[PDB]
Amino acid sequence: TGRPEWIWLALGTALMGLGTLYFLVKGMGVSDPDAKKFYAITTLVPAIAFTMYLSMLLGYGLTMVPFGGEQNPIYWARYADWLFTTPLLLLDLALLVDADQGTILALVGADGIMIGTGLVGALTKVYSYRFVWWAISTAAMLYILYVLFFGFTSKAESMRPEVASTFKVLRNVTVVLWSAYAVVWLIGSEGAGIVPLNIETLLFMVLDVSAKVGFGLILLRSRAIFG
Ligand SMILES: *C/C=C(C)/C=C/C=C(C)/C=C/C1=C(C)CCCC1(C)C
Repeated sequence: TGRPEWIWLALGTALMGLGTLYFLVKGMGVSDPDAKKFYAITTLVPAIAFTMYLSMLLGYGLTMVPFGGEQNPIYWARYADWLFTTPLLLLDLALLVDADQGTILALVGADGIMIGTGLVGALTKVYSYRFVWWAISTAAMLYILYVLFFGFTSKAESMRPEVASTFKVLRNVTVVLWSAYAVVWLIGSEGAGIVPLNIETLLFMVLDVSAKVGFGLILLRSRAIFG
């Protein structure tokens, strides 16, 4: 086929792979029980993204959804990636501040709704309703971010400065990157169709890679992961 966005898919596949092996290698040398935990979670994140990026590079995870009088290309493999990578990222953050089980369950549950309605909206055939689903998905995301900013940050204050300061950064990178996803979707292929697919794929790989390998590098190179 040779679609305009393949080069960005090939670049995302590459970055996720390198980041995966590096974390995997760095993670299996570590003996600390707790550090091992964070390593297993942070390595798995780019591993899942890598395979999904690879699948898309190879022509899977794409479907034509009709609406707006057009046959629109929707990369659904993206939601198969995020369904597992986003809750894992939330988990990494919850383990850092010693979040309570109740908080985690609700964060992952909220996360499940976000991706679910997100995909339903990306698949919806009535244009206007695509935004209803989008809206719900976004509201779910703001809830998650609110918890991370008001809840978590508060509990990270019962931690050492080193741990509280590693969280602030990861929390900040997450609030900026996650917010961005909602806007890309809205003005992109799933939404208004203002931004072309090739550029949209570029925006998504930059957010995906920053949010996984970027996040992982910051987290795994810190000593706050030690028990
Ligand atoms: C590695 C992937 C990460 C960190 C992905 C984060 C993805 C989001 C925060 C996605 C959010 C979305 C919305 C707020 C609404 C519309 C649909 C989504 C799923 C693109």
